[PDB]
Amino acid sequence: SMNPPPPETSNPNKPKRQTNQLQYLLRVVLKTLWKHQFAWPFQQPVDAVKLNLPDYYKIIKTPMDMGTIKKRLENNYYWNAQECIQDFNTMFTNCYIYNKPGDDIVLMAEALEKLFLQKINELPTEE
Ligand SMILES: CCN(CC)S(=O)(=O)c1ccc(OC)c(NC(=O)c2[nH]c(C)c3c2CCCCC3=O)c1
Ligand SMILES: [Ca+2]
Repeated sequence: SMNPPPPETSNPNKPKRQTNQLQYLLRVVLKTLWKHQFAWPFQQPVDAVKLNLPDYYKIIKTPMDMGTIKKRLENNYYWNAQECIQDFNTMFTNCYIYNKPGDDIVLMAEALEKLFLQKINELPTEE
């Protein structure tokens, strides 16, 4: 089976804005996780074809990854910070749905999620 198309990262019909919270999410939150030693399984959509995981997209119907989130921020796809935070949470939830305690990928996701929650707990004041 094929991979699904990756999540949209631009929508020509959606209004666009820059905010301090969106700057923080891209330049502080995403950057911190992107550079982390455990970022690499989360920097792009799960390629279930190259990895031969034909049940991945039978189980995961809302895929999300930091490469998509990065592009969404870079393309001003998000209007509200909460849209972006939701995507990070979907990414982690998917990992815990598909995988089991003790899996390496779960240890990696838990570490990244701890760092994510630390950085979003310092999200700047809304305008
Ligand atoms: C395709 C080649 N590369 C990718 C550019 S790769 O970086 O060489 C590479 C190599 C092996 C790999 O896994 C064994 C992964 N896997 C992953 O990225 C990955 N990410 C997640 C979130 C998951 C997985 C698969 C394990 C369980 C399902 C899951 O939850 C990558
Ligand atoms: Ca699980």
